[PDB]
Amino acid sequence: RSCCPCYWGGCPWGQNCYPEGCSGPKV
Repeated sequence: RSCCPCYWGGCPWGQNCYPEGCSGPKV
């Protein structure tokens, strides 16, 4: 799934779907 991990919400295999939640919803 895209959306990079929280700490790294700006990674290559994803976007910033975890800017304020390491386990919230997708974004």
